[PDB]
Order: sequence, then C-alpha cells, then structure tokens
Amino acid sequence: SFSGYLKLTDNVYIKNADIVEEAKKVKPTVVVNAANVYLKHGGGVAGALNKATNNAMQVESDDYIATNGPLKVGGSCVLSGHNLAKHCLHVVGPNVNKGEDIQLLKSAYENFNQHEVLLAPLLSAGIFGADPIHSLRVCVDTVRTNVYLAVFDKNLYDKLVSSFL
Repeated sequence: SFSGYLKLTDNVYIKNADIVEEAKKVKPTVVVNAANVYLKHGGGVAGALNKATNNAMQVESDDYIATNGPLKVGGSCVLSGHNLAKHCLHVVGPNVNKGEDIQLLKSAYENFNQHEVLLAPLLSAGIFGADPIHSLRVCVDTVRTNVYLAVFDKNLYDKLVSSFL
C-alpha cells in the first residue's frame, strides 16, 4: 500500500513523488487525473498518466467525450485506471491560465469525497496556473476521505510542507 508519506491531517498525506511511478507501484483503487473538460491529456499530470497507459486513457476518454460531451470545470468522471489503478477519477480543476474561476477549486476537490481513498495530484497546480499552497489548503479543508498527494517537484514539496499550517 502507500509508503513514505508525510501525514498533514487526519486524512491528507503528501509525498514528493512522480504520480505515474507511484500509481505503478501501489496500483491504487483510484488515481486522480488533473483533467481538462475535453479529457485531452496533452501535458502535465494528464499527459504523463496517459503516456503511461500507452494512450489507452486518451482512446477511452475520446469515446467518453463523443458519448457524453465535455465535463464541467469543477466536475469529474470515473474511467478505467488501465495499468495504473483500478479507476481513474478525471477531475477538472479551474485553469487560471485559461481565465477560469479559482472558486471552482473547492467544487473540484469535492469529487474526491465520493472515493474512500485516492492517489492524487494537487488540483489546478502546475500548468493549470493556481498557487499550489492554496490548492493544498483547499484540499485539506474540502476532502474528508483519505487522499495521498503526490507532488512531483521536490522544491515545491518542501515549500508545501514547510509552509503548511
């Protein structure tokens, strides 16, 4: 199961790790993807998770979008986890670089509450443009289920832990 995590709260844990490598090792029930509304897994966490599935995540996602249309910003869908997990919970945090409402980050984290335990990245962080310190704060104040956060960047991980209130 999960190893090497620092406990932040009763239910939130954090580790400096590549979420793809973490998913391949743990094979959790749920891995969260930092998705966009189109499920176009081009870059960031989504590009990395999709590349690890040999593009099977993108093929499955294109079929999902063809049937259902795009997700809402703040919304999610459950798809296969392929070789990474049992399920992938594709969650759309607001993309600040696309001028989206940062207030939707709490709605995005609420999707995590439908799953007892998740391996996840910080929503809206990285190429989504939000402040990762703010994302961690929203995570701890919103998610009530067990969330194991993988932060790829060591320097950001250290800043997140050292500034955690």
